[PDB]
Amino acid sequence: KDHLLKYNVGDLVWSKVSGYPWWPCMVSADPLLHSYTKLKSARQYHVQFFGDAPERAWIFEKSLVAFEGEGQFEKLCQESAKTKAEKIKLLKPISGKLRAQWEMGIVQAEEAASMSVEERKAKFTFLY
Amino acid sequence: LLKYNVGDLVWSKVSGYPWWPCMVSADPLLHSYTKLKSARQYHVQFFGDAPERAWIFEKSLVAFEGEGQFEKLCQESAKQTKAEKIKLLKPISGKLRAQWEMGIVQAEEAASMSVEERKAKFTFLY
Amino acid sequence: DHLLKYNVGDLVWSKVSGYPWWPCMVSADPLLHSYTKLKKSARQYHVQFFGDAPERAWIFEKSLVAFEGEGQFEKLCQESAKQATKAEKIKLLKPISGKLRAQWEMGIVQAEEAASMSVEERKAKFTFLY
Amino acid sequence: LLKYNVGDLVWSKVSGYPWWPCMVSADPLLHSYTKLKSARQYHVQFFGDAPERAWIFEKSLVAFEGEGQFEKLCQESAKQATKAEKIKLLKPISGKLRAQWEMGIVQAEEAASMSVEERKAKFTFLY
Amino acid sequence: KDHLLKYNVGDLVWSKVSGYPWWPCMVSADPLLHSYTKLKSARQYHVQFFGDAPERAWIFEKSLVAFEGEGQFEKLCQESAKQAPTKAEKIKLLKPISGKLRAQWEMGIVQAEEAASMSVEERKAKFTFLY
Amino acid sequence: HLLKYNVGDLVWSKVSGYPWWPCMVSADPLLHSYTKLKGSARQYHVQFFGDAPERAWIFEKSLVAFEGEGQFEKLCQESAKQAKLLKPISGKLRAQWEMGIVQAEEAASMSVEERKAKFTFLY
Amino acid sequence: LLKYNVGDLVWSKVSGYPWWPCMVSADPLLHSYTKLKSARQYHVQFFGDAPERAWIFEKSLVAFEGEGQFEKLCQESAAPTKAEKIKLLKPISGKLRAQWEMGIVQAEEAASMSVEERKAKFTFLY
Amino acid sequence: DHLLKYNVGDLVWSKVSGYPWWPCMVSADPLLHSYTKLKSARQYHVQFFGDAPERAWIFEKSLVAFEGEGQFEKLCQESAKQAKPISGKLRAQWEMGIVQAEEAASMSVEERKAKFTFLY
Ligand SMILES: O=C1COc2cc(C(=O)N(Cc3cccs3)C3CC3)ccc2N1
Ligand SMILES: O=C1COc2cc(C(=O)N(Cc3cccs3)C3CC3)ccc2N1
Ligand SMILES: O=C1COc2cc(C(=O)N(Cc3cccs3)C3CC3)ccc2N1
Ligand SMILES: O=C1COc2cc(C(=O)N(Cc3cccs3)C3CC3)ccc2N1
Ligand SMILES: O=C1COc2cc(C(=O)N(Cc3cccs3)C3CC3)ccc2N1
Ligand SMILES: O=C1COc2cc(C(=O)N(Cc3cccs3)C3CC3)ccc2N1
Ligand SMILES: O=C1COc2cc(C(=O)N(Cc3cccs3)C3CC3)ccc2N1
Ligand SMILES: O=C1COc2cc(C(=O)N(Cc3cccs3)C3CC3)ccc2N1
Repeated sequence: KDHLLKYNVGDLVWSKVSGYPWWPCMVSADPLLHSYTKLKSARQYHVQFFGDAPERAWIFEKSLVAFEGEGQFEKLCQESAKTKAEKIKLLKPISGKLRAQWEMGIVQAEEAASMSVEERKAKFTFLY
Repeated sequence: LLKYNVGDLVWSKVSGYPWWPCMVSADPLLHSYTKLKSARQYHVQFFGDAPERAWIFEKSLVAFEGEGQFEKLCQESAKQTKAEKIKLLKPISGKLRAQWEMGIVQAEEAASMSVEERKAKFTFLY
Repeated sequence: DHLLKYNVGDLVWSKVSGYPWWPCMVSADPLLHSYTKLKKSARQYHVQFFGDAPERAWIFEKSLVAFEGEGQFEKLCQESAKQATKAEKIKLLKPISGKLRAQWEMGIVQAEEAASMSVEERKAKFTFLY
Repeated sequence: LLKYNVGDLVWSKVSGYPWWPCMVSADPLLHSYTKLKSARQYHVQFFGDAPERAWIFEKSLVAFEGEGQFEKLCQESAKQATKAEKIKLLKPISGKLRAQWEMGIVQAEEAASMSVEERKAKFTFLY
Repeated sequence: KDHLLKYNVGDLVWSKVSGYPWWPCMVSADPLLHSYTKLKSARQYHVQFFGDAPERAWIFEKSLVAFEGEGQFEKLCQESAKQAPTKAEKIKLLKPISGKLRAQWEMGIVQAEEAASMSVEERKAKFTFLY
Repeated sequence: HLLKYNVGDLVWSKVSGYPWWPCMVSADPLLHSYTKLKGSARQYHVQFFGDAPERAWIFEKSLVAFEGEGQFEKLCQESAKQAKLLKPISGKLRAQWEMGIVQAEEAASMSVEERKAKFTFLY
Repeated sequence: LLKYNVGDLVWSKVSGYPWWPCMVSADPLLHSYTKLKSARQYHVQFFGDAPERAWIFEKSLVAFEGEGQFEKLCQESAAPTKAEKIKLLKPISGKLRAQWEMGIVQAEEAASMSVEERKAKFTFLY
Repeated sequence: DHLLKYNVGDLVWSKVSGYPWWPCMVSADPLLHSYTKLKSARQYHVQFFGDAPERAWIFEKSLVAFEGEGQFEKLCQESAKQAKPISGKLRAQWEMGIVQAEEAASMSVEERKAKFTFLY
């Protein structure tokens, strides 16, 4: 039973990886391990990072926030900012290649959000 | 409120072919798994070493439990044209028998799994 | 391009001897990169056959009809049968079965979804990779 | 009544990169080639041996004619730029990036010698 | 663990499928199920059919013969025709292959003989068909 | 210097039950050779041109250098005299044969190096 | 008489990287899994979501039992150079920590399998 | 083709600014289908050998016929006089290239084209 977890396959989330901005993702099954959640005492979910160069990872629930839209990003940065060096880095706006790919991810996540979970699973699940 | 959902294992009947082990899946292009053609259809994937897919009517689908169902499925389809009946009861041979067998082995391995895991393992890429 | 009857992305029905009128999309040859040619004296267009098992060919304009929807198929069969050899007519009127019926149906579903789209969007969604 | 269409060859400017030869294309997933963010963007593919793609603002696009435009593009982007930004913009590309930029230019010039339909059939990167 | 069976992954065998000639094969793991042998009371092995259009199947041990070379094929046909109780089956079994199937059978033999000239490890790395 | 054909050469190939088909001499994707001796009698690895490409090891006796489509009629008439063969191809096979001819004629208009880079089917 | 064979799980040390979960494999082009350079090397595949491969010296390989070995591997590797030691003891972060973690998860799942099954499941396609 | 210094399948060392002399093979552009061009100065399209293959159009002046690994030391010393040993990921991939190039060198041009031409 999946009806008992906070997130399920196809759910849109923001993921935080140290040294990267909060990123638009979808919860998905590991292409090899075929699981989407696991315990490490602490729950993790397998996610896919939206964009033109897709990546994937096992991210802790503590580092996930349900995706509603782009408007959440500012508060996510301000809350994550609140190490002295880490704060100055977190508040700084993204540039170059990473800004383009982050933008590409948001466009994909917002398109995915306008869909039922089944359709977005069939359209946005990245093949590996 | 639908009889089947993505990941459900079914037997599908296509005229001129034996009842085949399948899984209900989303269409790779249309991203839907069910549609109305007044009469409901489901998109399915045919299990085997040479996978295929199709939009099959609900009337031509039966929930998959295991291989043991096949004999009754043949006998019921045969009872439901004199030439059609003799063809339906005849056991499969050669390439088709091997691929049918391969499908059953895949479907039974899929059946031993939770729906989420079987979707992640057995959904054929297109 | 604005001077030819058909262009890349246009939906057409194609007739190949021994097959039913099939839902297609005019497309560029994956290798030759042309979508129309003269065989020049007679014009041909490269088409992709819609379905779960996609195929492609260079089809003569005489064997192409602009696709509007499934409702045209009956008249296409009846007109092709009247134009046809006594054996050819009986074959043309006979309804498709098995694997071919399923794939023809799959093509129709794809063609009708493609028809509900702007040419640019349908080229980006329905052009089969080769 | 839009400035660019699918298959049009453009130069794109991405912060930290030289003006790059591109072709306007449809997003492989979203199937659109232009969108509004009040400000118009176009989906482009970056030419070269390691292809990439992005949604670039119209203000950061210039119609591609040939390699000869690049010098003026650098000099105009430098004049429009922060003292540090100008010194960086005028500096010539080297190593892997110079090779890939060169590869893109060769592809873009070969694409330019073709009718829009033929270049779409040959140079649209598969994703 | 895998030291007790007649065949192992990478072993070259001839496989008999009803309606087809004895075909050059390699024993291999199922690309999805990751097993190379199973019991159905009767043992089966997963094989890949050599040729330009590769295929795969689960074949019963009774329908497998260790591959030494092309020279075995004549005796295999001869033994198959003698074991076939049906008169029609025998005439079919002795008939030589033609067209596309003859070419692909030939292609398989060429691949199998190349594979035979290699150590098991090397032939697994070169001839295992990707799926 | 003694072989009639080399990688990239355009040939017509005859396979029993099929019309003379537009081909190109190529290396085997696995065996990496383009010619061999079966036994006494030389074979060449070829790739059949068309929208559904295939490949095979064909005997030299079943190969004829490709110049163009105009050769096909004489090839049929000569194969018929040496022997169904005279009957014209239809349906799917006629379309794919036509597709092969179009590919072979485009390949013929190119230098050997360019045609190897463009028309060698990936496997 | 070789220490490792195709399918064996090992930890590999590449200068500037943490000890990484690998599996011994045949080179996809050269079809060999071990060679001499005098000194023996093995072809390995680095486990993770972004797989890589390399020819690694036997001296830089340690048989993989599980994640619990990593701490002692770091402490033993921690190097005559003073700068090298401080770098080696420092814990991995960001993208590399995620991919290292992904590799461990894959290596531990591979370890729970018979050599034949793990070669069929975890040999990365090239 | 019989008139140029290099042809498709020939093994060469390539020099790209900021990289060590790298074991390569002359090949046709997967898109442009040419293997040499003039830019007054001749270039050849090459593929860099290794586990992560790359390709580029390199000037003839930056190419040297590949005989074996033993040439590398002199190539560095000559390139330094005209103007540090490789480590980590790059050292491994360079090593992987040498192994591939030396295997390719032991083969006839035809066979090495069929085995070592990287698909794109
Ligand atoms: O198009 C895209 C989508 O994915 C990206 C991930 C990354 C990216 O590097 N990461 C970190 C990773 C952890 C595990 C693997 S990758 C994620 C942002 C946090 C960078 C650029 C990307 N571009
Ligand atoms: O490995 C496999 C799995 O799929 C098959 C389908 C078929 C097969 O031909 N069909 C009919 C089809 C209808 C739509 C497309 S395909 C299905 C059995 C009913 C034949 C062999 C197969 N082998
Ligand atoms: O999914 C599909 C779509 O394409 C098909 C083509 C055919 C099919 O065979 N044809 C004939 C062809 C012309 C040249 C190559 S293929 C077309 C119907 C006219 C059969 C089944 C198909 N199923
Ligand atoms: O062969 C190529 C073509 O594309 C490249 C893009 C880049 C490259 O990194 N960029 C920035 C990007 C923004 C969005 C995704 S990529 C483009 C130059 C501006 C670097 C090298 C490349 N090499
Ligand atoms: O290149 C090849 C190799 O494989 C083939 C298998 C077949 C072929 O059809 N078979 C029967 C099969 C059973 C299971 C799947 S396929 C095998 C010969 C017995 C036909 C042609 C082939 N050509
Ligand atoms: O597009 C194409 C090209 O290749 C074909 C080969 C065949 C085809 O079946 N053959 C026979 C073969 C022998 C070895 C493998 S294939 C060749 C014509 C003689 C049929 C249709 C094709 N369509
Ligand atoms: O998912 C993964 C798995 O492989 C990686 C290798 C590397 C990685 O860069 N290396 C060094 C290499 C040497 C030869 C080629 S790659 C290995 C860790 C030592 C970095 C990140 C990875 N992420
Ligand atoms: O496996 C490999 C082979 O190719 C490489 C190229 C490079 C590499 O970056 N280059 C520079 C390039 C110029 C054009 C595109 S790439 C070449 C060494 C000079 C780095 C690592 C590699 N690893």
